[PDB]
Amino acid sequence: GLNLNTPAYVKNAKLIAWVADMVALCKPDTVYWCDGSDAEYQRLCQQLVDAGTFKKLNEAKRPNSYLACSDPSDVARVEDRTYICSAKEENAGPTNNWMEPSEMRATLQPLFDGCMRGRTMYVVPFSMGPLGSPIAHIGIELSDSPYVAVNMKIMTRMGKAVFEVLGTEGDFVPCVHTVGAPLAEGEQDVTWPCNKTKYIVHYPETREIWSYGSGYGGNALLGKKCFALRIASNMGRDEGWLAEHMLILGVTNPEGKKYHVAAAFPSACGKTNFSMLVPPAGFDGWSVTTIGDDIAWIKPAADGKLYAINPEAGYFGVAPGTNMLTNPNCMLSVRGNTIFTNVALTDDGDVWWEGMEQDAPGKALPDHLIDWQGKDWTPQIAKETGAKAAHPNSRFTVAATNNPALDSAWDDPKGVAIDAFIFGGRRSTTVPLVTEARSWVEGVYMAATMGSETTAAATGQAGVVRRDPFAMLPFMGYNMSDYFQHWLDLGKKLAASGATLPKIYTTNWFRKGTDGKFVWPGYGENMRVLAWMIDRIEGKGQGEDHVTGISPSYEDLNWTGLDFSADQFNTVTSIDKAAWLKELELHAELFKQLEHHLPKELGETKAEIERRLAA
Ligand SMILES: O=C(O)C(=O)CS(=O)(=O)O
Ligand SMILES: [Mn+2]
Repeated sequence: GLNLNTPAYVKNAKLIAWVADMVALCKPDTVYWCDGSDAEYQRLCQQLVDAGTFKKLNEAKRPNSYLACSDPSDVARVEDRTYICSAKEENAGPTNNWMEPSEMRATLQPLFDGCMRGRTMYVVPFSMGPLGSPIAHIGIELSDSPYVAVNMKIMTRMGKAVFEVLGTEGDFVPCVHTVGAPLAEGEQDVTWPCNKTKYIVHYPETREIWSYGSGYGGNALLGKKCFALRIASNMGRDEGWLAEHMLILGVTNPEGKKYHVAAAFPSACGKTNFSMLVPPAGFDGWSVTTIGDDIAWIKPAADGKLYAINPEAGYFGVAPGTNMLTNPNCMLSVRGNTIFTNVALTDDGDVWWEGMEQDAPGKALPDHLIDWQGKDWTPQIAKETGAKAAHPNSRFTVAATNNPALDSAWDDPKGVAIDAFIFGGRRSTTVPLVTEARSWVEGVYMAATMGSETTAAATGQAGVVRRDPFAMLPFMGYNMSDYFQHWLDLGKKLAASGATLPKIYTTNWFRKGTDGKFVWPGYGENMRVLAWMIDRIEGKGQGEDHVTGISPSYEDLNWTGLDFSADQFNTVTSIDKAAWLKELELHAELFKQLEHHLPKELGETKAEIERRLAA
């Protein structure tokens, strides 16, 4: 077979055999094993510069940073091309796209046969979770994209140290990726190779992941969504733990007590902002620290507590909207050593995106930019056509250790105990600012039934309300109704210890007024809601019983430093009977679709809410 160039530190016979089999199938010109060093990163970045995929940014303005721009067909996740190919269709469920595995294997084999002709196969070894810790799991991604290799170096623990952990017999998650654009001898490549035809396929029984045609984000960085959510949710369902689309933060009040909170918001609905929240005026003595902004692996312990870890090593965050008001910790994080994707280029070799003008003199747009499609951009063009200099799904990739607010336990494999869960969709109407569930079952209900308006994080029409249970609609690895039962069963195990269960909240930062603008100021002001949750955790916070749960009164929040009247508070906390009667009918349609294995407790909770609305 082809010379694999297998390094001497690879002692795993089964792994080498697997690579040999994949090289026989994909037929790359050469094979390169990524060792994960900083020196290699710089070499691969310089290689990307030569290919035109990367532009190096001005070293004086943005040290050791690069900008990539993608093909306009390859800018986001493609949910319609993402499949869970379980042996039985009922174990994919109605929220997933399924195909008989042998039938998908016959569909993909011609696509991957020779997919890497004219290209290099990069072997990308990685650990999700701290290296060699009891909770970590190892993957190997074979890819023909050097863009994948360098982004994986930031987002995971990548490289030769993985093989010390694997040893001769360790198991691993097998991942194969190709941009699906094989090159003929002497053929000129493009700056962003991709294919109009795309598949992102998961075989849960074998833990296999196959990705074809996209080089972008969660389609191609296979440790992040494919492994650490879709495959990991199957593993945790069988082994007693959870893999969740949740940030994890720590918060310390002036008396020095520290709590931790996990929040599930859908894609591009404020996780990165909340996980790095800076307390505003009126909260002297409070501090917020980040454990993670996207993925949480959680399991119960004998002491009755729920322990969470962040399995990633960096941030892959939405760029537009980031500035010193909305997320200063993130602004400081991306001062250097960052990869930017699909943002705009300034005349001085820096980057720009919509929202940055809030920090500019006169809050004014730049005079001239090159947009993410390479076209000239000016404020006049933006005024007359609304052209976006940065694509709405543009991204920064940056190490977690760049974050000034990073928690000291961010990479502690013992985890942090979770004192409260938060669920929240992007809802222009109906859902109030914050509600505490009356019981664990009612909390699971609120998580199961949450809705959210679609965003640019996946292709398709943005701004449409859809059901997104637990913010896991694009990421649940098995039948969504069985997952609801898993959460119910987890609560029973915790309660049997005698412990008090974590509280569950529903939030909504995104109610709109008649002009389409947000009625709640949000961002740093979200601390005022978080501090009520802390009060409630301590047993010191008051609240009123409403239809959907317990909500604070105006006098229960701290308004020092914010001019927000009791009338504006009533607007974002009033439970509107008609809006909720309509909302509960949309829950019934969900329950009809998820009828198979749907826990009876959800129907019972719905009937109790229906009674409270008709009272
Ligand atoms: O869309 C999301 O939820 C993300 O975190 C971005 S991606 O990794 O899916 O590209
Ligand atoms: Mn995400």
